[PDB]
Amino acid sequence: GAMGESLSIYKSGLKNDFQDWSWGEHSLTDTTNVESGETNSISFTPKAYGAVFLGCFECIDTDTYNNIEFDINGGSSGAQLLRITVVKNSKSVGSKLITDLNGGTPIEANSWTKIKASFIDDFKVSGKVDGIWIQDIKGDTQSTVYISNIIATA
Repeated sequence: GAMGESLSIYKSGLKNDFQDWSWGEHSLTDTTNVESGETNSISFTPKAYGAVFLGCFECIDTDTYNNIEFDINGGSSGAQLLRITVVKNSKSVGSKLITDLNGGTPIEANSWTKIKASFIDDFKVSGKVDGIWIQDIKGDTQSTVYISNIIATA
């Protein structure tokens, strides 16, 4: 009813027709660091500017969902340097630093952090969005991160 809409993208596996277009090293079925109540996470070892990229052509209309959200675990080290990018019209149209999205704090090691980004507020993007990616920006290898509960929200 009046409860705002949500669209799951990954909840212990891909949902709602989203597609794995990732080019970095990752697994969609990591079972070593899972949130309570889930069975799998995406594991991602950020390196060589790889990224986890979840795609669904024009599936997210900002007239229905204001934000993109995910839970991230910083693994052994935390504090990974990552860029979160939104894709519209088959091109990247906006990016944000994960530390920025986390209020200026580097993501904590060994524990799960909610990451919220607003399409208009954070990416200055509106209309139909084709996907989101989480990209390594260090090149040099970073400790493995875990991603869970990817969801589009009003």
